Amino acid sequence: MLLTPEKLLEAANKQGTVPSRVRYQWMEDEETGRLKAVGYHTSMESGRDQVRVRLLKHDFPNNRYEFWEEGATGPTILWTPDNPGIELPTDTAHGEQPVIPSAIPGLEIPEMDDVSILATPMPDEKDFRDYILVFPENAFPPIYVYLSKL
Repeated sequence: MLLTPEKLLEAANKQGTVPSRVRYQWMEDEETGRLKAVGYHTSMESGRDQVRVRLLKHDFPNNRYEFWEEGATGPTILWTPDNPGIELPTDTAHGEQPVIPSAIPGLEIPEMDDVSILATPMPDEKDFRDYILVFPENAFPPIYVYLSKL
């Protein structure tokens, strides 16, 4: 099977997930508050290789695409075709990279550039806040994004 736009849409429509050999996170230094982007090689054995897939909603009145996290009282992630790019109404960190088109399940996310991959034990899911955002009519290619802790 291939992770085509149709398959990704199948996952997004049901708030599902897709495997990924690598996941990223914004690690925090409890002594300065400074953040650092780091990635990890996930293990199928582990079960922490799944990444949430979500469909972006088009907000025409605001000429933007938006995603609302669960229980949010306002948009969490925005994407305006005028810039474009990932933007948040908050001052939280975010990194992103387009997903590899119709790739083998688990290899759809290219390894971020200039982002070290640590060989440490897999962090708790609680410390991960990533998503694969899918656009409605594929007006834009699916994109993987990892945000700093809320």
